[PDB]
Amino acid sequence: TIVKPAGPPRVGQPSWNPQRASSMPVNRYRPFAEEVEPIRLRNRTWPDRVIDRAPLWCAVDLRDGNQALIDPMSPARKRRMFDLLVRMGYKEIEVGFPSASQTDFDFVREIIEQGAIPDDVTIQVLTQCRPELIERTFQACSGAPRAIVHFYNSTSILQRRVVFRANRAEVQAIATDGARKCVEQAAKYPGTQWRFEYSPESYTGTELEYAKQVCDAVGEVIAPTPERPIIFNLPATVEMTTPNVYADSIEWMSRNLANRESVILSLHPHNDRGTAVAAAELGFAAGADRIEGCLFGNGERTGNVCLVTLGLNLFSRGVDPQIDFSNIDEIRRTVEYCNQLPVHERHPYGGDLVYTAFSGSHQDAINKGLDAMKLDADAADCDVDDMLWQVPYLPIDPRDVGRTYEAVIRVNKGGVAYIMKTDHGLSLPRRLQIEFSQVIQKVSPKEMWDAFAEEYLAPVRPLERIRQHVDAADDDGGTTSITATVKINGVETEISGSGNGPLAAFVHALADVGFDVAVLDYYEHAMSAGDDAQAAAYVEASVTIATSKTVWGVGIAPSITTASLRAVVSAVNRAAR
Amino acid sequence: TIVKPAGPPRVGQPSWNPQRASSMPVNRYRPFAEEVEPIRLRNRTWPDRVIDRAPLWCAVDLRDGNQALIDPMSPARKRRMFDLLVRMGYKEIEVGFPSASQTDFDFVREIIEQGAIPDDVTIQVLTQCRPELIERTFQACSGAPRAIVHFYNSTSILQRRVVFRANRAEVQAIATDGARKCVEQAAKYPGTQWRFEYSPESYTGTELEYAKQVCDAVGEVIAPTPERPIIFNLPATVEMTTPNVYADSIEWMSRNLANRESVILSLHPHNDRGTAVAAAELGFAAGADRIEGCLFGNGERTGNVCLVTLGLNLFSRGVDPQIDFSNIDEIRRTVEYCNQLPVHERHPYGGDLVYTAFSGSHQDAINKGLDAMKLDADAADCDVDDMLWQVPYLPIDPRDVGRTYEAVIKGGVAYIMKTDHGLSLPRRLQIEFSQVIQKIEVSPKEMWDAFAEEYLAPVRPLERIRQHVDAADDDGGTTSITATVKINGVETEISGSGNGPLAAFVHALADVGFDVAVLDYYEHAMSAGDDAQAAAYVEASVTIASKTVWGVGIAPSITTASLRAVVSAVNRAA
Ligand SMILES: CC(C)C[C@H](N)C(=O)O
Ligand SMILES: CC(C)C[C@H](N)C(=O)O
Ligand SMILES: [Zn+2]
Repeated sequence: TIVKPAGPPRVGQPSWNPQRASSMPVNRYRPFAEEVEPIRLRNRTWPDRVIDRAPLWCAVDLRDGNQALIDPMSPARKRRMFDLLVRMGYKEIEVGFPSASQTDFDFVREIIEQGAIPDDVTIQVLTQCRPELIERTFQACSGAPRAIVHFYNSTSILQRRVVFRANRAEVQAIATDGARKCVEQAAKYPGTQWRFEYSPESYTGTELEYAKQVCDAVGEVIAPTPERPIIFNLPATVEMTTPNVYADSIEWMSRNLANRESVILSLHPHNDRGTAVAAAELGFAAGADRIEGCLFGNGERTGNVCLVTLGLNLFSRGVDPQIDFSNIDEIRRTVEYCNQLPVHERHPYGGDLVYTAFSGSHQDAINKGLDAMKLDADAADCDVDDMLWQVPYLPIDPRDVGRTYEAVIRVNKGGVAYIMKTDHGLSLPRRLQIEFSQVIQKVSPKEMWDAFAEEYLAPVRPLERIRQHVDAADDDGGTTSITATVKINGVETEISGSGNGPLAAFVHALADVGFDVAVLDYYEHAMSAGDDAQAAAYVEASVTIATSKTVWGVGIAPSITTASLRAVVSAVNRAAR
Repeated sequence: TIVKPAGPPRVGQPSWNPQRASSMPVNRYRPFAEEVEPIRLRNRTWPDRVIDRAPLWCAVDLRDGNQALIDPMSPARKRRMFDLLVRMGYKEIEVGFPSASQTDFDFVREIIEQGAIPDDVTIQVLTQCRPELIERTFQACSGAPRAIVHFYNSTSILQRRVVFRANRAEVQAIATDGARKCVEQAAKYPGTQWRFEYSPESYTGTELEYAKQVCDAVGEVIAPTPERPIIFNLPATVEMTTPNVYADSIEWMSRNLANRESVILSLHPHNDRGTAVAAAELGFAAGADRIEGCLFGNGERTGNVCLVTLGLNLFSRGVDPQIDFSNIDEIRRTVEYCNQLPVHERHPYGGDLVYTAFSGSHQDAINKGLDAMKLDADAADCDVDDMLWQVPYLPIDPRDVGRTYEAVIKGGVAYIMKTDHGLSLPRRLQIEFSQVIQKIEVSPKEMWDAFAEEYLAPVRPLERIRQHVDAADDDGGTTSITATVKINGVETEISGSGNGPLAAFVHALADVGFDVAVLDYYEHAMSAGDDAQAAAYVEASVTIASKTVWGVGIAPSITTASLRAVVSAVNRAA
């Protein structure tokens, strides 16, 4: 159980701080400077640098993220993850560890053999330095027009001591021999353009002078040039300290590595201390050229730096990430499919709750910011969606990620969706729950229902539907025509249209009378069991009356066909409120 | 949908970077220096400062957290959260906004009347500046032996302009009148040790000179002393930029505020950019005294800074957080219960996977590390458990937080059908179909042929050729149907009536020995547009002259889609 800290306060601890020494065994842990080495960089320049271009991005989802899963990816999930990364615009993709995993081997064969790799994409494969594992890495890759062989070995103070029980020259030689084997294998395969990446694995627990020594030594072997450079990848395999010390280390490495013009400086931060995004951002500022990571932070334990957070962290401060995130829910769905692990509710940019507001004053402020943007657009004759986003509490326009701002209204166990289904038998499409909470925002169960009926069910002006005649074609693929008796602002009129179904027909019938309903989406469900249940239909439409608003329509009827036509009328009249 | 970036690379972009420009509207966003202002700070020292003591913690779970919740806390859940925070060792605890929330108001009354505050615990209540909201706040604390009164008003360039439509002097007066009110109310409420906190709300979006001037001014009103300090709380209401810049801002504020010995400088990071922890850590190194956050990062949108992450980031680097995390499961289980939101699997220290190693290589290193630790403990006659933790891949001993090192040794139907096929299968159809498929890995193409084979292709025992639907013109009228069908190859006319086309069709089926007891029904568009196709889903118990089935029907017509989903169900049944 948890017991209240009860030791004396520190010596010199101020009077206004009543905290107590805990009995946590801090003696078992040391400051990073004593665990590893003091990193002094008093002339650092990274704190004075604001990032202004995308890094070279490398997605490791298919290796590092895969390694990390309760259920590793099936051949299908591998392939889906691969096509998402390509389609988002990543150019370096680490596709597996084929010398260590027959399923990685099969996967790399597949993508080579079936032409899944675009000509601007370089596949990357991980290997350890054992020469036969390196041989089989090249074999995996046979037929690739180009590939990065990523080789590595652990170089930490603690691993050299207790894992390898090895000296500095011995641990360096693992890597130089690895490098040598890479050079000889590349020459045995002139059909692939080969590139190299070397990681001093557990870099963050390694002396920087030794990290430099091993990398320089590896570079001497590979012999890279400005046109044919090497990636030195510097991982925080364990994130051991604050991101500034990581940054200081990258700046030192950037200035001190031999042959710096023939180096792509790559970062690979983990998240043990919760600051993996900060390490990537600070370390990029420090002179790195490239960042390895995963969509939504997937990877071993606390994960790899999140490539979504890093990309939109650029977008939202005016830098093009060079990666498409304009449908973040498609990315999220694909990612959760592949990894079979949910993105958290509060995950930056992509979590369920991140475009929500629960505070009444946040809501009021957001509405004023939105209004003031809309006034400025009319003045400038511009589309508000093209202008400087200026809205309190929302770092970005959610529309720019295919998401919607949502004010969440508490209903006096609860919530709109929930009381609507339970007490009224309506399962409201999510974007209908959004739009209607916006209405309540301008509450008890009864108040919400009354408001709901006011917006969606009761209105009869400008459009009312009295009756209609549906002529459905008997033959599949045939035309449906409709004549309907409608009142337009109380005036009885006769409307007619045709379409591939009854909703299409009724939509074309209304166009002739000055209501343009451009239908975006449609849902329907029974309100009970039995062939004679009521049908509730929901229609999303961008509607124009003789400017255009997106609104929802709701209709309820004994007939599935009719419930759908009611929804349309509902929609039309909602657009006029 | 996601469209591959195709725009020209930037001028000067290296040859080794084949990345293309995205079509994201980056011109709607400006660098921070231009949205707000460039960095004021000359000679920063936070970069060379390594944290060696714990800050003063304040838990804002009961207000800032609670306000964030889909299901807000019951009185029981609050009490449970209050008690957890106390027991962990928190001395400052935000308990409500009682002036704006009656349930907040009750809670405060309750713990004051119940005598539930330990003598070392200060409660904190939030108010806005309006004089009536201040008085209601002091009334809620009526009788408290000590309390923090946190008043705030928004100061950002953006909110002055579009929220308050107010100039700098106006907004400062909102603040200093609040403080005046607080002073007056403090004087009308005897014997309680009233303590103040002022936040220039939306601080990261405010000019530094201006935030300092507002703060100085409020401090001149409170007239705090080193014995009775004021709290100035400087929130990243939105986390707007990198943590180094926040920290530059805090160092500047620390060096420049008036009456610095009477000031407890407080940080309130949010996580919009995923860097709230780093903002807190760099910021505390920059000279702050105090940090407000939530257990496991709860709070609006992306959340407040994680209190757990921060204290355990001190612990694992040899610094006492002065808070007990010896049993993080208990913390996590209580937090999830109070919040009714889960700690993510990857959450530092707390999450399901953070002491798990799936790699054989890692698992080997781990044992090599633990064996070397044992060797050493045996040498010195020591408990391993009291020795320097030296284990690759594991920053802490999972036993140090109540946890254990774990060496670990769907077909995706919903996702695939919807992505590849435009179908949102009902949940029970999802279950039913993925049963069919666990028996049949199956490729997405394979899963398609299997589905079409079950639900789409069968024309026996039932095939619908065509039908005439005589729909009721008038709401509530009968709909009739006549259909030409084939029953195991045999052309038959069926006909029937009911309250809609699906009832008409099910009535007709019944004459021909096909009893369809409809249990549920769904329909949706497969695309945007009034001419989209409909997918319809019908669940029935079917008696073919009582099997529970789904049918799926697809058609350009809403009506006809529904009829096909009937036929599909009948054939499923057989
Ligand atoms: C899918 C639905 C929007 C409409 C369908 N095309 C019909 O008219 O019935
Ligand atoms: C809601 C559905 C189960 C059926 C509706 N009574 C119709 O016949 O169209
Ligand atoms: Zn890694």
